[PDB]
Amino acid sequence: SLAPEDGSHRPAAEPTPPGAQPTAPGSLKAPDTRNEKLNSLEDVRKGSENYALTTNQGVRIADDQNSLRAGSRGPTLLEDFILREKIAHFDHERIPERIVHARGSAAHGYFQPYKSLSDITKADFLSDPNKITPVFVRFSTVQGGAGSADTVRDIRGFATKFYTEEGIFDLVGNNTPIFFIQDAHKFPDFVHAVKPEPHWAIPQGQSAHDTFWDYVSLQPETLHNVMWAMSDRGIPRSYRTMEGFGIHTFRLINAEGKATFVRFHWKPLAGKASLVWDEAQKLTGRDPDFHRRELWEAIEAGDFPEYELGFQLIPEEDEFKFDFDLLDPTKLIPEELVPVQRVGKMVLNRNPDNFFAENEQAAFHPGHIVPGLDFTNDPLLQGRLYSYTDTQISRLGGPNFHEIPINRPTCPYHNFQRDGMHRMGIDTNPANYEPNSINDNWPRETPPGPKRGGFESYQERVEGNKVRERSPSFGEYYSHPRLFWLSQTPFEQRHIVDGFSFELSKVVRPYIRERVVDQLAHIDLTLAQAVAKNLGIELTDDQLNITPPPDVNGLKKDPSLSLYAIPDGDVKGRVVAILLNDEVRSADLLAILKALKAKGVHAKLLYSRMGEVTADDGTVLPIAATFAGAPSLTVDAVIVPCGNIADIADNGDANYYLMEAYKHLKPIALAGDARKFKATIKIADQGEEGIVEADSADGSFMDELLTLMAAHRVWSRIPKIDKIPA
Amino acid sequence: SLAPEDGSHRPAAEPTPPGAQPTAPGSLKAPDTRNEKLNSLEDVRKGSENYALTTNQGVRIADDQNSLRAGSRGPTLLEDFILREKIAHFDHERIPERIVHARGSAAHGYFQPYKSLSDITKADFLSDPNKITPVFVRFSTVQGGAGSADTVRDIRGFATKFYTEEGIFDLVGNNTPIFFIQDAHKFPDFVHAVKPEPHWAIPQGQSAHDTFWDYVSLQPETLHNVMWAMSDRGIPRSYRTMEGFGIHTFRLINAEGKATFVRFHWKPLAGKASLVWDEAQKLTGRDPDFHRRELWEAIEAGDFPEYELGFQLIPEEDEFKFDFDLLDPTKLIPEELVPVQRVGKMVLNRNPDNFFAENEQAAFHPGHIVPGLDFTNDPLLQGRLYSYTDTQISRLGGPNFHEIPINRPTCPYHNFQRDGMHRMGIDTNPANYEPNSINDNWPRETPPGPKRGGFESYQERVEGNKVRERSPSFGEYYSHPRLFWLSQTPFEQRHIVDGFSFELSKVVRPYIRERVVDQLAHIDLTLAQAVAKNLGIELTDDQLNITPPPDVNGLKKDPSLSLYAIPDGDVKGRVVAILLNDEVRSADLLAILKALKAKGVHAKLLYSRMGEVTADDGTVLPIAATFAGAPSLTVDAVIVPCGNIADIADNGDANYYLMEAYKHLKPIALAGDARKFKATIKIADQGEEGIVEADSADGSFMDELLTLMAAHRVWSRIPKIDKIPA
Amino acid sequence: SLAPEDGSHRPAAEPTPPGAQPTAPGSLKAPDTRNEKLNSLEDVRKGSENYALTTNQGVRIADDQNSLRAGSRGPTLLEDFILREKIAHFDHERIPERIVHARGSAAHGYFQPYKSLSDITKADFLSDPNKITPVFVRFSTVQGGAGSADTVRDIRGFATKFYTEEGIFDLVGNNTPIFFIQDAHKFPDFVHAVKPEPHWAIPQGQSAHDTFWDYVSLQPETLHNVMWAMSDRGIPRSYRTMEGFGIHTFRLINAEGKATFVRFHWKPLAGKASLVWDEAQKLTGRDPDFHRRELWEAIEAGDFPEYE
Amino acid sequence: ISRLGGPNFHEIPINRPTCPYHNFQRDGMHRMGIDTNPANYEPNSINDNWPRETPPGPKRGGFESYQERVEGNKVRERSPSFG
Ligand code: HEM
Ligand code: HEM
Ligand code: HEM
Repeated sequence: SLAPEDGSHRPAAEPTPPGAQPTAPGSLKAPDTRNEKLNSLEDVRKGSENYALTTNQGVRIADDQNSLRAGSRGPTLLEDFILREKIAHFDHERIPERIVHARGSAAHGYFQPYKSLSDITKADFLSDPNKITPVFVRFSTVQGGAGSADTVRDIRGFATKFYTEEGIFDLVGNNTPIFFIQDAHKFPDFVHAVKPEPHWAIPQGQSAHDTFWDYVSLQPETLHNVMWAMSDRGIPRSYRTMEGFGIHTFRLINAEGKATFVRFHWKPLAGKASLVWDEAQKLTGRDPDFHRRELWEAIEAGDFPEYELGFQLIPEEDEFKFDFDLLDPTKLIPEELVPVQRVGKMVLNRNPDNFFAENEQAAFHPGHIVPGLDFTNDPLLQGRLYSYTDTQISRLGGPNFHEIPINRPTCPYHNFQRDGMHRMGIDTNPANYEPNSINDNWPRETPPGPKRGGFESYQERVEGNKVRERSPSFGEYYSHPRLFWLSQTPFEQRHIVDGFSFELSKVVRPYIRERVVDQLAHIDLTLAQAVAKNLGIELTDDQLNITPPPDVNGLKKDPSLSLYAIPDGDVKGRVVAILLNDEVRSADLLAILKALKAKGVHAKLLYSRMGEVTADDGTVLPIAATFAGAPSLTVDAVIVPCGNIADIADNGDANYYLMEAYKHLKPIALAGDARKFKATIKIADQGEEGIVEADSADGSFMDELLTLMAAHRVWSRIPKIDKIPA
Repeated sequence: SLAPEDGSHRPAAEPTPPGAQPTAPGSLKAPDTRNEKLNSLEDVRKGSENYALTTNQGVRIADDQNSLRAGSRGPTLLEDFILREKIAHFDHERIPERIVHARGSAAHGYFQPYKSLSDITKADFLSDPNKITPVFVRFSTVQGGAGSADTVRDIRGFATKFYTEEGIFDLVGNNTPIFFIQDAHKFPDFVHAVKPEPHWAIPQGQSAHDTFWDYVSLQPETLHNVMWAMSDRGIPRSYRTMEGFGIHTFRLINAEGKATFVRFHWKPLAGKASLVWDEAQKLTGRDPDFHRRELWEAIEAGDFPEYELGFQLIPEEDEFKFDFDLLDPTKLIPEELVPVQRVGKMVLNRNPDNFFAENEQAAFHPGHIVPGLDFTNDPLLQGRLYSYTDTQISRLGGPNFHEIPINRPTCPYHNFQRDGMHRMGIDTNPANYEPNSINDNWPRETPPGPKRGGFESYQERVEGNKVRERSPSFGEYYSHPRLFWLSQTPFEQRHIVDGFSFELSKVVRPYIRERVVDQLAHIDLTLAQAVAKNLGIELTDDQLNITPPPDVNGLKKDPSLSLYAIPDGDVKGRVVAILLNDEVRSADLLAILKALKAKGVHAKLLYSRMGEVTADDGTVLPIAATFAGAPSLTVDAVIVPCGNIADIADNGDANYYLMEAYKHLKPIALAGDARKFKATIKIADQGEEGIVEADSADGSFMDELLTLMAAHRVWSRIPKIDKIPA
Repeated sequence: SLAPEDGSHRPAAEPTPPGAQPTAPGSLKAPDTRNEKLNSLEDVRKGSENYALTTNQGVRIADDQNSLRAGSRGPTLLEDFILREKIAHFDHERIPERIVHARGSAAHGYFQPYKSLSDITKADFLSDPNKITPVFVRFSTVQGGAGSADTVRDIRGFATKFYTEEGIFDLVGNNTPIFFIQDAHKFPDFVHAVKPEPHWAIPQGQSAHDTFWDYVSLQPETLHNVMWAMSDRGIPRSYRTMEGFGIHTFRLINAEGKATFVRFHWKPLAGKASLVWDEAQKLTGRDPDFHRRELWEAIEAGDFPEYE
Repeated sequence: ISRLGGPNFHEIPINRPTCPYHNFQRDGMHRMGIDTNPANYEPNSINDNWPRETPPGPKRGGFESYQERVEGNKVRERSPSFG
């Protein structure tokens, strides 16, 4: 026995707040959390306690510390079959990462609709409010490798596998409502442009390099999703606090055969929230696993990620009623024109057991639809349908990837396909072809119908010649970027200007910067001028005279495009740092922890060393991390309770911790003699909105802090932060 | 419904003789047959009846006859995900075949020992006569591809996977007691020499070409196994009528630590039986699947392949008591010197359900041993230990090939190995390393002991310098080929000579045939001269004067080396052709069938067309095949009953049937006017040994025939067959 | 005419200091720097300028901007073999990364001995001071993926392929003179313990987690290389300013058959230098490619990495 | 791609074109060709957009599909003319 006698090696199998217990595989942390898919994986879960160590052939091993050798200082012998199996398996551990979205984090959960949608769709998972569909969801960045950092500036993926009773449906979306390009033929060009450059394989996780901006300057259709990327949408706080979108128009098909166009939305019930760029960039260094960690720890705490599925629905007869093409995936459908109808709720409530087996090997593909859905001719969706099956057979080693446990349907699947590498299913059917008489033609085709029917495509009319040509209706590139720009708050605009300015400053060939600023002048002259000033570029008179693009169907703005213009804050699952001293005022700590607990906000107790400190009343406080070990970047607000403030008053790291949190617009709360830290961040005696201060930490102090936290950041401080050296 | 109304599409789920029903997947044919391994596969067996046809994602298919197109004469659309999945799976069905032994045929069964062998081995599967161990056995040729023919001249593999309670043990043997080469380093050279030549990839399934005999002529260590391959051992009648051998000396280790050297044997309880060359060669054309078919039909009829495991046991202190090295795999241990001790019985009693999932994907490797067994320094075994794991991860797609269902142990297996392509097991252990405290060090090592202990290698002494050198004790190449030659009957020796003469005739470079005749002259002069005569080569005076090699430990023959010197016939499961006419005498047929039934001998009723014929007394006789359709090659004897003989007397195919059977030494029985056929095979009026004849088919006509079948072939006919034009 | 008319898109083919010009493929930046290995690769180098765009089967492409569809707003057709080949190649670009040392940066160069070592070794590449051996060198971290950060705290790999006249010799070393473990049987245990933990796959590029220190606390043989990793050896300023070591004792064999034990070293002629931890950890965020970049730009500037 | 080990099967010597072939496709298992293009995407400025598209024409032109007229609904249906 190498475990400690006290049992402290094993985390409690109950919900616990971040940092309170070591994290664990999902089935051991939350063994009572079940759904049909989770249960179905029991055939392949493998335990360990009380079992002997063996080879993969079942032979017990006596000595797992040594190779077999001729004498104990002799050569290793070829007959050591136990060493060679162990080292061969290790030698073959890695598989290819995904070509894009290689970096991602996943969890299990469940979905149910609010009401039956049978009037618009015959899909079975949308038919009954009390029929629950398991899901597995992977969130991702796009450009970086599987070992890249989480809080980069990038688009994020949001892929949901729904294990329905009529097949797997994969809704493979991103966190912005449009993509960069119009036709899948260009996907390798765009991805190669954004990815590390091919001579030296730099930069990882960043679009701030010449080839990406070269492509953008030469392909104005990219500008819309570039605007989203350069805004704070490119730097979410958490995968719990971003939107999701399917991007393409799809179809819903009901039992009477009617097609309705649909775009898919996920609304985060925790609200929309993003980092600021200096925080995000520094956090890729202090904790490159911040989003993976925060997601796993939110589910271990019971702060399950919840999202509302929503549909924008457009009747068939209204296909051409907008000033943009519904099938153009560089155009969004403004919610002021077509509202999102609430459809159902998805809750992620258990982490996987083994990241490689369940997350790395999962395969999501947007051609996996079910009866009641269909595609459209969007030319980027069309080409996606070829790529996901093709790449998943390369990455997962052959055509039986649907038999890898995470990807298996929970509903029946039977057909005449056979063989392939690592075939697990042993078919007993005498026939491997149809039509057959020798098995009375089973398994059999099923006619389409209202429920449980075979799939039939909606009989869309196709009229045209065989052409490689872009629809002229797709040839407008600046109106949607402008609508997005005008819908942002002033601080969000400033952050967009700063994102383009920072990125193009890293473009070494100056003419590319100039060409991008010329594109920006076709969107908005105020944006283009503000970027140009930061680049040392002066717009020409012709640039100053470019006519702005038209409004989008009369809209001058749509506030649903902003992260912050409409309040939607939720503090449950956020975290505060509490900076301890060696004689903390216990009464402050009581009041602080009670008010945080009432709102579901977690706390991390920090100090200048690890171990414990004792409060004024004898209470022994364990320290979660040092001020340098868990920087302000990792929390949403900072509280300094009273005590022996002289202990930490001259500590550089405690002072910096407040300066960094202040620069990054976080609420700060100072009780009693902790108000002496007002001098590090230059707060006048009268106080400042976003700094909470009082003689002690009481009801009123904590309510004011929590109100600031519900607004996420203190935007009004922005003019005060350029002078702080942090 | 496409099945016929009378149900005649479905084979009866009970034992039936070959030809009486269509063959079927083993769990449908014999649902009541079970063992622990067959039970454990049930979780991956897939049915078919009454299920809908789906994609692999579980979506029901409505039209499995057509691609999606724009108009019914239009182009196929990329959005047809059901076509693309079905075609992608088909496109990736094949996996690499095995480098050697690619052609092979397998079945499930069980093994039990006759008594506990605990005094000599602590192997669990040999510890208790009530302990039943499931097996899976694959028999194979060596040189040809998976789609080559079965009845070629080649060595045969005989590989047994024992699913024990202490691990998988794979006994990976062949049907001769030695191999061609001494050191594994030469295996690619020898296999490249026997395989199809590299410019043009000819010939398939044949050693009769220049490179093979070039190698043989230059590597006299090969001559021992070459003698076996050129004997009728190279052309077995069935996998059920051949011996098996582990070849190498291995060790048994008992609970007290004592090592005993062992060589493994399988004794066919159906007896030893081979074809003759002209019959085998022609049968590769008439039925290239003959041995696969015979094995599967024997198991469907209940003629289960049975084999007795036996051990030759040599004490450690007798290592050097022989004229040859125990560790040299080109030497056999004569049974006259060290008897085979009977160990237990293996019965093969169920066919697979799916050939590719269970046969093609099975992986046997001789390094898979269990506590109670160990290796020796045989330098061909030593290098095998590297090859099998290496090649199986290449062929089966990654390091998780033990999770393919046929390969999985039935006993527990738990370790710290993770990931790899196709990973099925989902580990819940918090640790993936040891030593660990975080899971209290589980799964844990187990010390060696008398049962259920960890594996520990026997502490053999090693002393010598690091050298690439053959042991001088291995440098004797001719004594064991001579012992084999002298142990054969005179007709077995004729067929050896004819095997070398035919194969060397197909070597285009004459000097290679001369060099191989020179090697034969070092084994035995009568052999050498008889082959030389057939090649037009004259021995030199010096060749006529080479001194024969020494006897082996005083032996000038060992009759256990001969197929036929000691009768071990068994007629059960053999087959007779019955040549019908349009008015058969029914009393003849009743007697024939009743006597054959009583000895478990099958029959096939042949005619000049399919359908039925009617007997003298009105009995309707169903025809199994035409004369041309089921040639004499495929049966053990031929019976022609009386009746309207004029119906078939001038039928070329019926006369030819008897001439082929006659040439190949098969018993032939002629009743009543069927005696007219004596003229086509030139039999005298007074008869000859091997031709049974009488006014009717009984009293003793069937006993006489069945006695001839017990002796397999009519060797005394040999001098008569050269005159027959067949 | 997408290039600027002033030609400022193309870097000068002469040594230039970091940042002065866009970086480029070696054969375009320094066409006149040659060695026998670099010359032998000319058979497979592919240019681009002035050539038509083609499929991999050599068919010229007319419109690389659009898929073939029935009507310009219609469905994409299966017959579009140009789109299918281009997206099939893209779909299969990635190969598995190295199980360890997945993150690395490499360059070409050459080796010459100072004098003949025929007295102690018959290795042909050490037999003559005028015999130049081309090399290719890869420097690496150990634990993180290929897309992890360069200035982590970790051991570094220093692998040199010598293309000799009597065969390839690979000297596969690290930047500290010992390893963490004694017997290869334990290498999957130790690597599993330092790698991201298996439930959640955290942390990347760091040994600062429970399983690593669990293994170290139970296997005191690891403490010597742990000391080196916790020192500033674990955070080099550049691959140019660290030492290299083969770690193991090997043998040299001379023509007379005498064996001498040897351990191999590389001394950085630019000196030894390391970062400090707060700087290295921050730099993993501000520039995760800092060591790859610095090596590439040192070579483009003429500040060639040299090692003895 | 399954049978020959990856997407560079056209680099296996028997399958190589004898005419020029140049494009922006990169990587894949057993990649033989070492591309020197600064660009691996188009449109690009950094290599003056090379290698470049070629319009269709009477000789040495790029490939353009014959502009067949397609009219019909999306159906899984066999032409009656094939019955
Ligand atoms: C609306 C535009 C797109 C969206 C929203 C989208 C979204 C995503 C997401 C979220 C993933 C990762 C799924 C996971 O977590 O495993 C992914 C993977 C992938 N995507 Fe897309 N993508 C789009 C366009 C495309 C295009 C145009 C292509 C190629 C024609 C493409 C090819 C791929 C490939 C090859 C993968 C890797 C899939 C795997 O290995 O399993 N994507 N995409
Ligand atoms: C006593 C000498 C040998 C015996 C009795 C023997 C027997 C066998 C048999 C029976 C199989 C087929 C197993 C099955 O049915 O799947 C086989 C496969 C094979 N043998 Fe051996 N063999 C011998 C020597 C060697 C040597 C010396 C090497 C290489 C060092 C070797 C390499 C292989 C390879 C690579 C396979 C294919 C295995 C697979 O793909 O799963 N064999 N051998
Ligand atoms: C002195 C101890 C060791 C040193 C100095 C060392 C050094 C290295 C270096 C420098 C690399 C990267 C080569 C490159 O740049 O591609 C490498 C890769 C590797 N090492 Fe070692 N290593 C050590 C021990 C081990 C052990 C004990 C094993 C396994 C028994 C091992 C297995 C590997 C593997 C599997 C790779 C990836 C190779 C590839 O994919 O090409 N290493 N090691």
